[PDB]
Formats: sequence, structure tokens, C-alpha cells
Amino acid sequence: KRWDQSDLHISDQTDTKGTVCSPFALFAVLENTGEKLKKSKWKWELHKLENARKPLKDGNVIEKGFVSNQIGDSLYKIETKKKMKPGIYAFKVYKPAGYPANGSTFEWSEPMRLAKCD
Repeated sequence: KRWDQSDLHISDQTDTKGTVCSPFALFAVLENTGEKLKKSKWKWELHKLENARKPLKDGNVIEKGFVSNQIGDSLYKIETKKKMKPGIYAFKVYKPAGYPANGSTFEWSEPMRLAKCD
């Protein structure tokens, strides 16, 4: 329940410009600009979206987890382990317990599109 003063922002995600054929794994990279991430849980969900109209709407959660895979001093990655199918997707990352009450309780990635190439 203690907030460790971490502040994670989505910095990048899979670039699906043009035709990216399913299956291809999706990811997001997050930078922590706050204090070191220790015990605060930053939940994430990969949503299969109805569409990419902003602001993004909750869809079907097909994978989930917590931000944990450290790739730099202040940098983390979330990614898929299940086989992807054609559709439109985005990661939704939730503020941890005790996070300040300014702004949203979540952050979405940009939408990512996987084509049907069969």
C-alpha cells in the first residue's frame, strides 16, 4: 500500500505503420522518472480494442501483468508471451496504490495494428 514514489511513463511501443502481419509480439517501454521502483505494483493490461478512436476505450484484456522487466537503470519493458492474432491493440498501465490524485489513474500506449496476411 506504500507508494515508493516511482513515476512510470510509456515512452515507446511497437510501431505498426504499414502492414505488420500477425503474429508479431507487441511491447511497450516505460521510463521511471520518480524514485527507484521497488515494491509499488504498476499493473498492465494488453487490450484487444474495438477501434483506435481516442481516447482509447477498454476492450478485451488478452494478457496482463505488472511492470518488472528492467532494461536500464530507470527503464522497463512489458511485452506479449501469447501468440498474437490480427486486430487493434493497446497497453493500459495503472497507477499504483498511493499514487497522487492529479490526472488519470492509468495511461494508454498508442494503438498497434496487426494485419491478417493469410
